[PDB]
Amino acid sequence: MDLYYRPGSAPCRSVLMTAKALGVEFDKKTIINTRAREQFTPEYLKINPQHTIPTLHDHGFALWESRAIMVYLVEKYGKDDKLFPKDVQKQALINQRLYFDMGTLYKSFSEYYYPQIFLKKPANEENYKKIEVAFEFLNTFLEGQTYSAGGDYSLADIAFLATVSTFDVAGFDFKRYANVARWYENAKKLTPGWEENWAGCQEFRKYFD
Amino acid sequence: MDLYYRPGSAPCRSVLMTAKALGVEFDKKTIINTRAREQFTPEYLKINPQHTIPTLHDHGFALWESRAIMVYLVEKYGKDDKLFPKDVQKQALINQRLYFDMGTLYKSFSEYYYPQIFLKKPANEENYKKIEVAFEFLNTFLEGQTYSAGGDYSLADIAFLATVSTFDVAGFDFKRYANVARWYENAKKLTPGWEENWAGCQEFRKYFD
Ligand SMILES: N[C@@H](CCC(=O)N[C@@H](CS)C(=O)NCC(=O)O)C(=O)O
Ligand SMILES: N[C@@H](CCC(=O)N[C@@H](CS)C(=O)NCC(=O)O)C(=O)O
Repeated sequence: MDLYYRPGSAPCRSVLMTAKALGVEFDKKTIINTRAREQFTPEYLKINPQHTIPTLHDHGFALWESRAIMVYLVEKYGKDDKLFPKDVQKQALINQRLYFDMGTLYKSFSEYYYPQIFLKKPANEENYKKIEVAFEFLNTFLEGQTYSAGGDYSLADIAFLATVSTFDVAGFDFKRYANVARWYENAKKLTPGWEENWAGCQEFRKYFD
Repeated sequence: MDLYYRPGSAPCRSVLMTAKALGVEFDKKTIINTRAREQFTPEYLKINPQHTIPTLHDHGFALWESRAIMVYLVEKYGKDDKLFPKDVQKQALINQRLYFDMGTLYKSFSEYYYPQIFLKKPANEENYKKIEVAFEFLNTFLEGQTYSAGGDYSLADIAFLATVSTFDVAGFDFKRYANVARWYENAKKLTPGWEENWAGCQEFRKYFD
């Protein structure tokens, strides 16, 4: 399979960490230059008409949305289902956390930072408050819990690691969210794809310089 | 099980349509008054600390995020898996469309309309353009396709019906998106929960008056 991605991109990094966790290798890895509008070529649009990254191309099957890709990888290539168990309630909790990561947590990241880094607009107080609301919820989810979505490390932890590490490299101070801070330091240690993720975070950090 | 919801709410309506499709009855249905901040009671926060609707409470298991609830209902209570097949590639396509519905399509709805209806702010041109971008993508997804996420009617069609019907009742003109318009008229006919959804849309419409 071919992965179309950028190393700096959080949704790409969640996919990369998942592949590492599963021992999956991508036979082709292609960095898409979005500045050069490489995602708008007729060839790319034929694979993914939404012209987004990450995009996976697996023997004529095309897939996008990072969190859809993460579940697909576990279901198709996982030697076990530990990261996304077949148990309906376990899966549902992980799914809720994945939608939270997209719709609340990472959404707060992009809505606060993207206008500054890409449109040179001033920092917005209301958008910052939404980050804080999102971290408060995550901090609550993690109260008395080692992992973010059940008794075991799961896809939710990978997704949150990609997002929270982006906040980290952006300089968002989350020290006061004690459960988040504790979860984060622990999860790093359990994630074989952590180096690669943090290296990508360093690439993303260039947008601030 | 108990459903906490509002009839006007699109993510609630997607859950309601799913229950109808599956022949699922909720033993308790509770309308949450969000104006009266009923979601902030200690009792509600104990079930769902994110204080959102829809929330499902199923024998001590609490679940939120509409699209997580939709999959949970099919997996736990479905007499078959037609709406969310076990096939890994079929599921992945439906999952991508569900994330699209949350992160692109319904996101464009709330970001354009909510500031007007709730904060009395003026209509924003950039936010309207994002609606159009989202409908263009959906129109492309539907090119030569009867349904939105595979050869059969699925959870993706239910999710999109909840979202597109909200656009409809809000007065967003999507006639020019020929595939969307065609898909919409057809999908209504195949959806046993359509009346209830459209009735909820009428309740939501009161925010414009
Ligand atoms: N919700 C998507 C987000 C993907 C996304 O918006 N990727 C960005 C880069 S971080 C992108 O492809 N932008 C280029 C474009 O849309 O044309 C996911 O989780 O995969
Ligand atoms: N992404 C969520 C959205 C749920 C949501 O934001 N619901 C609104 C009503 S439409 C709500 O509970 N607002 C009250 C609050 O958050 O306090 C889903 O799909 O279920």
